[PDB]
Amino acid sequence: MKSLMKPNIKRVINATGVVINTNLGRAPLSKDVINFISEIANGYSNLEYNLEEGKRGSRIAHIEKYLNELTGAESSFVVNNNAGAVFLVLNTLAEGKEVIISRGELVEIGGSFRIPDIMKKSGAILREVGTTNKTKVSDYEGAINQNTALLMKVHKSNFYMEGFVEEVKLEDLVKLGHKYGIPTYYDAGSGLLINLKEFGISVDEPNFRDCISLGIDLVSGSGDKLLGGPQAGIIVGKKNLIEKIKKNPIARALRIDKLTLSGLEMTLKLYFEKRYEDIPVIRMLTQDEKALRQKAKRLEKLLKDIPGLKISVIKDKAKPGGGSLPELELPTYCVAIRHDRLSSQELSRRLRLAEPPIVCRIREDQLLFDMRTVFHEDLKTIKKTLQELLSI
Amino acid sequence: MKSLMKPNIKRVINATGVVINTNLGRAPLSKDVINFISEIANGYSNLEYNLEEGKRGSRIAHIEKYLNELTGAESSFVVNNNAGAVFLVLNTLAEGKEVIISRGELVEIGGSFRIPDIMKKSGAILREVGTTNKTKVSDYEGAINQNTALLMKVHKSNFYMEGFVEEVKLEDLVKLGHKYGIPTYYDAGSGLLINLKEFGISVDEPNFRDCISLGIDLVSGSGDKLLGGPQAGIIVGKKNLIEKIKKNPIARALRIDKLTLSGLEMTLKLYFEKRYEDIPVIRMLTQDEKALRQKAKRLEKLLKDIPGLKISVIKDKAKPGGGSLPELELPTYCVAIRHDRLSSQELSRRLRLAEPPIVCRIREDQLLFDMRTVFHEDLKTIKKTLQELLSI
Amino acid sequence: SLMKPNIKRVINATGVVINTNLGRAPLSKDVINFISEIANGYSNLEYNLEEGKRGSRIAHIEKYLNELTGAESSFVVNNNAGAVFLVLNTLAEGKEVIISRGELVEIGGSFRIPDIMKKSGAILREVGTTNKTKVSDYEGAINQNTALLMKVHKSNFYMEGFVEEVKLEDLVKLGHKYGIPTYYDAGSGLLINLKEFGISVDEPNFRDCISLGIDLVSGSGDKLLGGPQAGIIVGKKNLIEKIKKNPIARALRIDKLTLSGLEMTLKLYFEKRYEDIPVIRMLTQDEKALRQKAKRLEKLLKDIPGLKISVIKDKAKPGGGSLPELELPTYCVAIRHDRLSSQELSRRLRLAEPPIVCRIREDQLLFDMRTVFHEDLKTIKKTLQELLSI
Ligand SMILES: [K+]
Ligand SMILES: [K+]
Repeated sequence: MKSLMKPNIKRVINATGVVINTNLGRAPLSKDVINFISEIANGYSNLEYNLEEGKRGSRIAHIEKYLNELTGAESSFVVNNNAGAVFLVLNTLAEGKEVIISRGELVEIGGSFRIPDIMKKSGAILREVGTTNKTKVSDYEGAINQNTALLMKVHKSNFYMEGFVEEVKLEDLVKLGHKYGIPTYYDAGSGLLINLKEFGISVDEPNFRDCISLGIDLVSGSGDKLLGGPQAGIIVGKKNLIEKIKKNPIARALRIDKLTLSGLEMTLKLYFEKRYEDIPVIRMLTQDEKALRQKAKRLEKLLKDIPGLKISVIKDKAKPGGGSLPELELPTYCVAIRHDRLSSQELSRRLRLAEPPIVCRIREDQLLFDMRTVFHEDLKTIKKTLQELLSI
Repeated sequence: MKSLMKPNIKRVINATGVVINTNLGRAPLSKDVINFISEIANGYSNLEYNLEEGKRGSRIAHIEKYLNELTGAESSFVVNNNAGAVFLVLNTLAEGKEVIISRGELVEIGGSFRIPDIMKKSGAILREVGTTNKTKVSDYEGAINQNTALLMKVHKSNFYMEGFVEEVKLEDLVKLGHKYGIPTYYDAGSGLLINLKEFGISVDEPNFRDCISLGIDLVSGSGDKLLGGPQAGIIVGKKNLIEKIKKNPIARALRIDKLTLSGLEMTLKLYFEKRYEDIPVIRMLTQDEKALRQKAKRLEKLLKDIPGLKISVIKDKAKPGGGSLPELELPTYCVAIRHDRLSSQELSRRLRLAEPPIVCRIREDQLLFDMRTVFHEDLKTIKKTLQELLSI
Repeated sequence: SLMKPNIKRVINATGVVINTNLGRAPLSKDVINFISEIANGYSNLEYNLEEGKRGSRIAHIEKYLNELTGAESSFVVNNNAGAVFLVLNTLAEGKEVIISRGELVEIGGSFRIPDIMKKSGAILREVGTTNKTKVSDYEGAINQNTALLMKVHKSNFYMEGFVEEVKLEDLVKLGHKYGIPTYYDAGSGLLINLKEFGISVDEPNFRDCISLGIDLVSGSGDKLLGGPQAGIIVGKKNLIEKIKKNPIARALRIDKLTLSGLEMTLKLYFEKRYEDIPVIRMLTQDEKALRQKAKRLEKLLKDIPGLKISVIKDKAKPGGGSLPELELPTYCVAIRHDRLSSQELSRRLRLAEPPIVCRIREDQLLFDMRTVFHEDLKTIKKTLQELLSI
């Protein structure tokens, strides 16, 4: 067409202050990682080749070692996404047999992924216990039978519940699973690699290393979330299970590509090297209450001149994680702006059609810019784009 | 581990002359493409955001307008890999129902992908017809029944047969398909986008545009083969079928990643722009017989001075496509070497262990460098590595 | 401990108006004297003075219900639990009932939707996800056996994040299209719109939900209705009659007390005396009226030795059983003591005569004033000094 002249996929300025943003492409990547991906993809590589033996070799093989070490699992595996990892795990272990799960955990993440729908297409039988808000242990145990193949737990990533609510301590499931000799599978989904409380964020958000040490047979999660990697189905646990999973032919359709594989490796390397500030998602969530102010007012300083603009700086409690930490509320600083000639709604609309475009949160005709998600070289382009729409 | 300090994924000089090489990571990507991927991954984007509506939209969206226009198909879709495409098509259309395909088309490509084995895990019931070598139309038709959902043909990318062999022309399948009101599915696999004869290579190799205007209902293929794109399952055909496929839960687990999607988009943009020289595979396969020599002797000029080196330049016919054009042979220029002090075999193993490493063809204790697969900036790297090993 | 009653009056300093543990809605003294009068001797419980013969007890109430909800008819059983059980078992025995996966709730310890729907004899057809449920989920599960389209309201909890819910509007449409009836378990027993009282919320009520075309609606008496314990059902005549006719309805029959109390509560409603029903008063109390009451307490506690007293402004949640989402501004009277830890102070406050139940944060004992009566205060002081200074 003539709308195919210029690419439809384009870089976007996130002013929503939502670190994990489903709509905006989730975790962005460090320039360190990306030059590595670029480097790998510019020409040929050792992808499925073992240079030592001069023959073809497993492409997953290196990535695994990282995960095995960082996380502590017996073994591991990686596929296209977590969605597939779930599907793969189910289809491999639970075909035609029962899978027990809480009525509180049967979740739709995104538009196209529904636990029960994919479990059906998985060829597994869903056995749902407890209630929406509350689920005891007696619920999981009571549903065990000759045909129970799997005890599964899903972590509610994109919503939370408050009020009267009960949940089952993972410790309990694993106890149950030993008693009846049923394996425990945990879709964590955020793919948090290590404990959050290390970095100054106080939350009960589960991770690989810790859940592994709990005794959960299998755990999966996304690469592109709290792990701040490329899109990836990350699976870790007991050797005999992973081996069974790898053996499944479906795993071939779910096989990760050169780019993600490399970008992932690099991401993992950073983790071993303990370079947390070099993965953008972690950085953005661990930023200092003052740093946000410092970056907030530097924008106001660039916005005062423009005609017709009332600018304020506010301090607010907002939720920072969209896809990963729904309960989390953190203090941050937003630059609020209002215009005489135009409503905020017509202002956000124009901000979306800009080049480059800018997406911002909105509260009662107060256009807001959360600085948690804003880069330093974004400021310059924000000003330039604000003056071009109104000073045209 | 000790070797975890450094990534195992490293760029590899390809001296094999094998453009599509499974072990070397299939298609390399043009710099223009990688920059766009880079650009996109650097920060937040419109991946799952529709800027015009200011709400979530699908990622697949951006690409499809391109595929449509280029292929001539009614609509299209993209998934992780062609393996997934095949799997997704079968599960979507053929679950619990019979699929007819030739006994000569039931392929294993690579180590992990087997048509019969995937199709079984597909949930689709394999109706095999005809013989390995010979398969007539009557074979196809004869096996049609109330339970026949699908008429499938797979292209034999990785092998061929000689002697007494017969096959069904596609026109015919389409005909049979109209007759019984059953849909025709063709896995090309090589995902060649357009006609090869335009580029000076005379082969009957199938492509999307052509196979669509023959009246095939669904066609799939890999992105990183003869399309020269990133790893992707590429599916094009009738709207009603695509819709059905899209709506499959499993499609979510087959969803392509941010990187490929963007890389893909750029790949297509170049195609639309008819800028073929900028797509590394095509260039490599269209290179002038003369250009080869020009690059070949340019390396020799660099190797004369190095001690103990017997350098020659030879003309040969070797097979350039690894995973796509198995019967094809093309004229090419290898720069062959031998050393008095070292055996070529000990030379090749050292070459594999270099930084960056070098994979080459061996013939009769003579080292060959096929120039078809060799970049201009590799030469300098070659020279520097040869002298560092030999003259040290 | 048979030598004195195990049940006792209790001072709620929790600031939670609907409180499961503390007895839910307290009753207006107007109401309670009416209950008293009736129960003092014989009455026209099941008797028609005009015709000189037997007549039904639920009679008295239902005129009231029908008018205030606008429904064709109504019925009242022991508690909403039974109401739900009764409706399901009457309408859906052996048949399928469609319900969102988000609405299958445990309210309290002993009441679970799926469990009771099981023992109901109804067949549970669950659709959608925990977080999200669309219309197509509901529609798609409709078949020859589908007896009932059921929505349950999440009273004792809520969800935030990515959430999707089915407009009641849409359900009633669905139910007309396939000619299935729609059953809404509100649970809170909100009778009329909240935004009339200055509370801005989408909280569903009988009147509003009846006018939407829901065939049946149930709720508890002792929640946002501020009445005694009661299963309250309103809707279509055909359906109420089927229900009243269930022989189980007779096991779920309300008593003379709750009947009496309930009728008087309703009188109040028709007479538009909202301020005379504790629960509504307590949630509609003015932000300064809480200070005014908070600092009148302080003034009583200054003299007592060893007490550090302050007065704070906070955002807490007022409804325990009914409005789980609602945070409202309120004033707490906070207190510390040098000798005793807050923890040990709390435990002593609960062993008091009369006892006192209060919130706790970080070694700062709090009294929320939202749930405390004027005559409570004198008794607070009198009991604080008797513990600390004994
Ligand atoms: K991928
Ligand atoms: K009763």
